[PDB]
Amino acid sequence: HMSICTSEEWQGLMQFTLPVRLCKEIELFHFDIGPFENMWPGIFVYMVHRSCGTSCFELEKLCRFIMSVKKNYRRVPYHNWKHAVTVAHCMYAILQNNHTLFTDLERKGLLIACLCHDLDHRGFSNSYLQKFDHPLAALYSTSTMEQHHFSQTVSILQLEGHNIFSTLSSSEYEQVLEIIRKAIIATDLALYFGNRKQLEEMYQTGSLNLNNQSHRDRVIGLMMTACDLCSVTKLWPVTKLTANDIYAEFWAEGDEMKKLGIQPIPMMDRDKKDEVPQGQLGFYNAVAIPCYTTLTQILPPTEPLLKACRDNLSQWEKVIRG
Ligand SMILES: Cc1nc(C)c(CNc2nc(OCCCc3ccc4ccccc4n3)nc(Cl)c2C)s1
Ligand SMILES: [Mg+2]
Ligand SMILES: [Zn+2]
Repeated sequence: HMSICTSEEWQGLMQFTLPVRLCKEIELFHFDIGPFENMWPGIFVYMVHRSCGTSCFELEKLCRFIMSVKKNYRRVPYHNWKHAVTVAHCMYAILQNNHTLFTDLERKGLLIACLCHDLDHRGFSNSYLQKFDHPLAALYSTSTMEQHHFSQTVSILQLEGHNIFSTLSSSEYEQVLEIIRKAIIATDLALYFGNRKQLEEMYQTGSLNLNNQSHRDRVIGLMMTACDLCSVTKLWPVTKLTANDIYAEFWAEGDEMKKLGIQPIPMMDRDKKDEVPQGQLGFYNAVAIPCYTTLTQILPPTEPLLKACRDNLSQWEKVIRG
C-alpha cells in the first residue's frame, strides 16, 4: 500500500554534494536546516556518511529509502518532512558529541528512527483520533500515531530495494528494528514524563548503568524526546517561526473539533492566541527545561541544548512582559 519514490528522485539524490560553508555549522547543535529545503535529503545522506561512513548502507538503497520516507510525510504545518530532518540532525549532533557511548547498530538505527519518527502524520493528536474514533485509534489503542509511524517505517523497508538493513545478520536486523521501534514509541510525549522521572532517580542514586539494556533504552528514549523538541534549542528567530508552524497545526486540529461542535482546549483554539507566550513559558518550564537538564546530566556534551533552551525561555518571558 506504501508510497515509493520514482527512479529519478533517488538517482538525483545519489549525485548531490553538500556546500562547504555548511560543513562546520551542521556540526553545531543550533544548526537550522530551514533555509536549505532542496538539500534536506542530501543533508541526511551527509550525516549518515559523516557519522557512520560512506559504506554503512548501499548508496542506491539509502537514496531510495530517504526519497520514499519524504513522500510518506504529509503537507501538514508542523509534523512534516522539515521536522523529520530537523529531528535527525539533532540526533546526528548528539551522536557525534557522544562518539564512544553508542554501538554502530544504535548509531544507524537512531538516525533512521529520527527520520521516520512522524511518518504519515495527519496533523492530529492521539486524543483527537481516539475521541472522534478514527480508524487509526481502532488499530492502535495507545501511542496511536507512534505505532503507525513504526508501521510506516517497516512497510517502507519492505519495498523493492528499500531494505538498507538487508546486509545485516538476522540477529542484528531484529536488533536494529527493535531500537527503531522503541525509539519511535518514546516520541509519544505522554511517555516522556515517567521516563525522565525514572532516569533522574537512577542518576541521583548512582544506579544508572549504560551496560544495562533497560537503562540504555530509557537514555535513548530521552534522546528521542530531546531531538523531538529541539526547535526550542535553535536561535530565537528560528524558534519563533517554528512556534507559528506548531500552532498552525494545533489550531487546524481545533478548527476540526469546532466544526463538530466540540470546544477545543485553549492550546488548540485560535481565538486564544494571546495566551501563546504564557503557554510557551509553562511548556519550557514543565517539559523542555527538565528534558535538557536530565539529558545534560546523563550526557554532559549535550549541554549546548540546555543553554539554547534557557536562552529561548528568557525570550518568551520578554514577550510576556513586552
Ligand atoms: C503540533 C505539536 N504536537 C506536539 C505533540 C508538539 C510537541 N512539541 C512542542 N509543543 C509545544 O507545545 C506548546 C503548547 C503550549 C501551550 C499550552 C497552553 C496554551 C494555551 C493557550 C495558547 C497556547 C498554549 N500553548 N511547544 C513546542 Cl515549542 C514544542 C516543540 S508540537
Ligand atoms: Mg510524533
Ligand atoms: Zn516529532
